[PDB]
Amino acid sequence: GFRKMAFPSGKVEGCMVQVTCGTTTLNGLWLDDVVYCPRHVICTSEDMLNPNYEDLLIRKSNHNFLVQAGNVQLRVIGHSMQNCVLKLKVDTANPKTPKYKFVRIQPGQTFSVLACYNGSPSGVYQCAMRPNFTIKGSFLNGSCGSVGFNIDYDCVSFCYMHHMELPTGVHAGTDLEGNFYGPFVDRQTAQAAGTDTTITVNVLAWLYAAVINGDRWFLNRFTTTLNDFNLVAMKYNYEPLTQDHVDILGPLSAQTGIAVLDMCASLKELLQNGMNGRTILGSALLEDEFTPFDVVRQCS
Amino acid sequence: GFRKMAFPSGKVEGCMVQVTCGTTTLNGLWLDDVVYCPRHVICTSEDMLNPNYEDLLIRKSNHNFLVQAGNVQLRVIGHSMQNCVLKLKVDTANPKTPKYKFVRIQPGQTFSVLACYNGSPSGVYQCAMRPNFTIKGSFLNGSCGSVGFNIDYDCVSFCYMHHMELPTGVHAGTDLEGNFYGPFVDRQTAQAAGTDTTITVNVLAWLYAAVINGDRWFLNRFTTTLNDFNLVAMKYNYEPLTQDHVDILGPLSAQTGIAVLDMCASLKELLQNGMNGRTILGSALLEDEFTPFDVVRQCS
Repeated sequence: GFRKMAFPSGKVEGCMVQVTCGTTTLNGLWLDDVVYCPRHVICTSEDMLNPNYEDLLIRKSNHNFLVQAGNVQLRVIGHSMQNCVLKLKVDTANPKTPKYKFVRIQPGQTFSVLACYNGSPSGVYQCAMRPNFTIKGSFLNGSCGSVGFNIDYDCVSFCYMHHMELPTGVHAGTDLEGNFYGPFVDRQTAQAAGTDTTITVNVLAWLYAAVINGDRWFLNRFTTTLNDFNLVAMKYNYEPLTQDHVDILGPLSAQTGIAVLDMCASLKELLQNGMNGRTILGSALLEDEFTPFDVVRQCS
Repeated sequence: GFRKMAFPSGKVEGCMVQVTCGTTTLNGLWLDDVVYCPRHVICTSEDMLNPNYEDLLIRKSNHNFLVQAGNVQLRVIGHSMQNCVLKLKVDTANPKTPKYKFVRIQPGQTFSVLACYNGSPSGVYQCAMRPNFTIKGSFLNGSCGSVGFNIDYDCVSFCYMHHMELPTGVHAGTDLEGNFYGPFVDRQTAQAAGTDTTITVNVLAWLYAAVINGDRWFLNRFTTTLNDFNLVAMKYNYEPLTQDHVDILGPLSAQTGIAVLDMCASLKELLQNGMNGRTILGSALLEDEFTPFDVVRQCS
């Protein structure tokens, strides 16, 4: 009904390379003359259990990193480690380097992931950073190093790089500076993610998208306050709604003629009574990976 | 849980242009020196009610078609009409023309749509041609001319071009030769699409993807025949399952150890009893826009 839309992947496709060290092959990000990759490419399957990356990196040479961009084989002329991201300096400046920034997103924000395997793009899809800093995406073997990004009018804002898949099936990664999102570490260990919650401001924006597209059955004639909505939202493991969230939902409220607190009263009834066998925008569940900015970008 | 994945849009991004004739602006496909666009760009809002395209095209000149590719303004040196697609011949060969084919897909098959507005790519998403030859996608004003495609190892198989949005909210289009999918015509009229049905072979492939990812609760210990499954599927408006569909599901059956007719018995119980408040791959509804080839491409 209202489809998840990913950013055009053209600017990022010309930056994906294949990085191999021993038996381990993953993906890398080829900005001007720097190939960014997860630092655990230097780790054997045994080393991942308790790696000492500083001692492991010293054991490594430039010739131990085989980098390939399509067919062109790139020659590493240096390697340095930012916190958990390896930086392999190459002889060749990427002639397809776009205008880019390195940003660290907040929990609840969305981004597009260019899933690639052994350096070649396979697909693109829209993600959302869960409140517990995990990603429910599709990452196979060979998927490590694939990056998440947003695009602002000519600029690619790189926001995420996939690093590990937790034993619970969820995925964890870092920003392009090597800092992990959440309490996770690049070590093959039992790591517990926090209690995940539903992004409340995203559900409200998705409900506004339903009203814009003619799906209006869930609108009611009860109202609520921000205080009393939250005490209901906390019971259903929904994130607390702030006045900042009410402010970001402003443009959608003016377009539909439905106050933000009026839509929250609609959401409160949906949480307490369910859907009663009906659907919203073709969905039987409440969707929470559409930010308010994602909705206004599609429903302009 | 198991995400819809769209093809990388890089090869198609370098072919999208903006075509304007009067007040009407839509998107065009710039292959070597040919800009493909819906022929109703020559129609005013009044002309769309009952257009005579042959008489309307004669009234038009080369200088009435303003084509823009980013900033470069392309000079039309000729216009010809394939059945419902306008072909504007330009002075400049597109230097970003990829290897491409023109294909006409079957109902139930999937493809990626590069949604663009006034010639500039805005997003990409995965579609499926409904059995009634409609598309439930996201097409705004300025969305006309955006193309659907698949990629086979270096080749872009263009399969669809958006033309109209029916009064019922669903979308209709043509192949790249100008032949409409379904009984629809490029005229602003009341047009009824057929009774839509669920793509049964796609639901079965999606159930195999659930088994591959550990979601196994729906597997049961009843069996069925292809004849007796269909007589249940016809009641729930599901497409009839053929032996060809059973053959395409072969690779997924061997990987999971579940016979195709065994999975159909699982689907029969889901149709008759429902989900009973549970989910499959994070979904409360049965998903039918994953072809068997889409599943094996993600679950390799």
